[PDB]
Amino acid sequence: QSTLRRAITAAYRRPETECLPPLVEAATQSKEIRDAAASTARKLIEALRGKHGEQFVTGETIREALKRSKELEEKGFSYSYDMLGEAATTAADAERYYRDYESAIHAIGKASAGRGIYEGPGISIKLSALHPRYSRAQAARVMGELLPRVKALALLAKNYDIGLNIDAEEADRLELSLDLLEVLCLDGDLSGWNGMGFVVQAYGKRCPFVLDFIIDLARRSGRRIMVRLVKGAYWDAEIKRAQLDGLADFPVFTRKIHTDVSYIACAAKLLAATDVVFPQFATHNAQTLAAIYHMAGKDFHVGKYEFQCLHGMGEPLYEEVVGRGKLDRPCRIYAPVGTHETLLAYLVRRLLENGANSSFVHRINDPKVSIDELIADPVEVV
Amino acid sequence: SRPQSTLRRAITAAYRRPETECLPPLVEAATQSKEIRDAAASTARKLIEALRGKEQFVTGETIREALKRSKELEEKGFSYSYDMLGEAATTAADAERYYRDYESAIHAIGKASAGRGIYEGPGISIKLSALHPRYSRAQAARVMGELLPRVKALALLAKNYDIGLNIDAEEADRLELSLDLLEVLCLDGDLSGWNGMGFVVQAYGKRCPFVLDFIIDLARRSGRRIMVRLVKGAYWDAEIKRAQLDGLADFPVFTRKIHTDVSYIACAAKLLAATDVVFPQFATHNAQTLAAIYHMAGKDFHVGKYEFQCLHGMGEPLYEEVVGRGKLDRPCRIYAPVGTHETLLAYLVRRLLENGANSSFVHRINDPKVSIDELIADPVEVVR
Ligand SMILES: Cc1cc2c(cc1C)N(CCC=O)c1c([nH]c(=O)[nH]c1=O)N2C[C@H](O)[C@H](O)[C@H](O)COP(=O)(O)OP(=O)(O)OC[C@H]1O[C@@H](n2cnc3c(N)ncnc32)[C@H](O)[C@@H]1O
Ligand SMILES: Cc1cc2c(cc1C)N(CCC=O)c1c([nH]c(=O)[nH]c1=O)N2C[C@H](O)[C@H](O)[C@H](O)COP(=O)(O)OP(=O)(O)OC[C@H]1O[C@@H](n2cnc3c(N)ncnc32)[C@H](O)[C@@H]1O
Repeated sequence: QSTLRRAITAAYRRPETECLPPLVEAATQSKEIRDAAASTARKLIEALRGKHGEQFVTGETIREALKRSKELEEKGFSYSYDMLGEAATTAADAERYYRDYESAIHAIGKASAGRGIYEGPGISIKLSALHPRYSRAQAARVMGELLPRVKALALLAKNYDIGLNIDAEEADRLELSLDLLEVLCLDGDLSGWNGMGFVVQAYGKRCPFVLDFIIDLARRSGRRIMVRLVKGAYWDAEIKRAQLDGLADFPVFTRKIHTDVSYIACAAKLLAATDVVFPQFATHNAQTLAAIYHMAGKDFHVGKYEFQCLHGMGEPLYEEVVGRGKLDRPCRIYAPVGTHETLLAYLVRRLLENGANSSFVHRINDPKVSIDELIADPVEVV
Repeated sequence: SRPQSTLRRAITAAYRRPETECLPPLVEAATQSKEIRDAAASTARKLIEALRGKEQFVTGETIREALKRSKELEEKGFSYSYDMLGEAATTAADAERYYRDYESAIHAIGKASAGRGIYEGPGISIKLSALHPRYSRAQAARVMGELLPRVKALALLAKNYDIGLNIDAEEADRLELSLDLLEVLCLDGDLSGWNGMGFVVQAYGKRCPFVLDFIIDLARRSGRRIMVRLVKGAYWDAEIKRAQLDGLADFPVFTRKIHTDVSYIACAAKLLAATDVVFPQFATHNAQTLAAIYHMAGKDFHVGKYEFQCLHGMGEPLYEEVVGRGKLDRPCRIYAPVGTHETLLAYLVRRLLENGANSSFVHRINDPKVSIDELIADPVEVVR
């Protein structure tokens, strides 16, 4: 319990109208940056509009996925591999997912061949795959059996010097996963390894306060935490859970423009802290990308920050970003690995993403949507 | 005793009966002779070899557009049931809006029907969750008393045009209320002389055969020939998750996919023996299921005896090998969603969970590791 942790708990269901003023202020950029980002975003979108579930899986096995990664790695992309599987319901399921993560780390770490955590591939895990009652069991007990398993995987990732990222899932599990992150970052057995990563979801009202906590945790622990900033994949489920809960105040925003403002405000916070964290800006939205690209300034080196995208979704955009003929910024591809069976839940989230009229990836193909609208700055519209 | 005490008690008794206890009667009723099994395998092989030979889910943004796009397949012998996309109304104004959409749709469908009747002409499908703002949460007394006048009014309009009006099936915990509503409507004298009322029953539910017993007996005492759409069920993943959260030791649906297949065939046998008082509507995209029912029904057929059904954008390739004199000479009604993205997502997700699952026929037909031998195998032989 600390002041920084208390700010997280207090924001859980803070009224949406009270959350926004600090985010609007933090997301307000200078005119020069807004004009430059509008220019870059227009160029990216004009390139995109000149362009156009097997498409979402990189390979059935990690051996297959590693082989298919060589082409894009020489173009300037990196990878984070996702062994598909989540929401384990039995001990045997959780055990199989653990062994899949373990064998993937060995294969990825050997494939990395000393490239390190920024140039080389990493892995992403879901805590719900590793505990059989993750969402339906008491938080303290879950962390007690979960911690040995995650620490063991982190130690393997440290052995090979690869990244290991904890994906973010439902809002009611943020606190648990955050407690696990702190324990690992203070664990002396993992010293000297900067590969521990953590996702934060900008559609959550707690997002800026989680980031404050993580930035301070990195500074005091000496671990350069990899922080993947996403908007959030579970919006429809969080709304439906909240409506059943009968609460007037949800843990997430209810207007897409509020999430957009929150993302930019949180990106500003992360870019001001690149000494102690490694920001990873996961988005397919060209306006969001352009804003962050200019927010970050003229100084860049590999390891300062990176972009990220999903396999099968982000390559048309990020082919206009990676490489010396483009923006010369790196992008890490999130790469699902597994069978069609384990793919289903991920596919459903991709459908809610790709099929929503509010999504950038749908609007880019919508004849009713002008380029002028696609490059609108969310602060100026909110 | 209470009215229909025995039949109603049998439904309640099955609600969460152990799965192993549910299956033996279903396996017996779903067992067919070797000769019929041989003929059905031949038909299913033909259908699949035809199939493996050769936005997509919405028929139009408005009912007028959807009706225009229906002419081509109706000329071939298909019929339609239109689904104005919308469900799980959260406000009272949302429910009134959905009501007015159904009302306007019935007028348009009824005009387009132009007197073709409930079997050859188009009909409509409704969801009760669209018509009450707290359908899943509110007490049954309140839900019934506000929903019943709305559904009666829509049924009266359907009667006035002589079109079908089907109540779709949703979550398992809504079955009891929807069935009580069906009974009150079938006994309502204001709807007399119209056989267009329809009702969906989900064969992945343990209650399915006992619900069918109740519906067949209701048809006998009401004088209505009830249209019964037999489906396997669209909410399987959600029911499993809900039952786990609810702390249940036994679920209201089957957990082995072939058990649902056996349940479906057993319930088709029950419906096919009652075509005097119900109109069976066999909704499936599975060519093995279709072939089994086609042969179970025997050689005598006329339009109005029974029909098949399929979803727009999923079933037309299969049923183009079924409709028509040169094929199987059996009709098929296409379920036709009408709307925009503001109501499409929830349908898409149920469709993706259907199309994306390793166990689904529509996925297995495209799976190189699944032989035609396995696709035509009778599931009843696997469990017998
Ligand atoms: C690119 C990426 C995304 C995600 C993950 C990694 C990478 C590299 N990651 C792992 C995969 C898990 O699904 C991850 C994600 N989400 C999450 O909660 N935890 C994780 O660990 N990833 C998905 C990500 O959150 C996001 O959904 C997508 O990238 C799309 O967002 P993007 O910035 O590309 O696109 P926009 O279209 O500008 O935004 C879409 C998002 O907007 C939000 N939304 C939509 N309607 C809203 C309303 N009415 N109110 C509030 N917010 C709304 C949603 O978040 C929507 O996704
Ligand atoms: C064709 C059709 C389908 C449905 C409806 C109308 C028509 C014309 N109808 C309205 C649309 C609603 O979404 C309807 C449906 N479902 C429902 O519960 N209520 C309704 O009012 N419709 C969908 C239908 O139930 C079904 O999902 C599909 O047609 C697919 O079934 P089909 O016979 O095509 O395919 P099969 O692949 O042989 O079987 C798939 C089904 O098997 C069940 N399943 C999946 N996993 C299972 C496990 N582990 N145990 C037990 N059962 C399992 C599911 O029912 C799955 O759909």
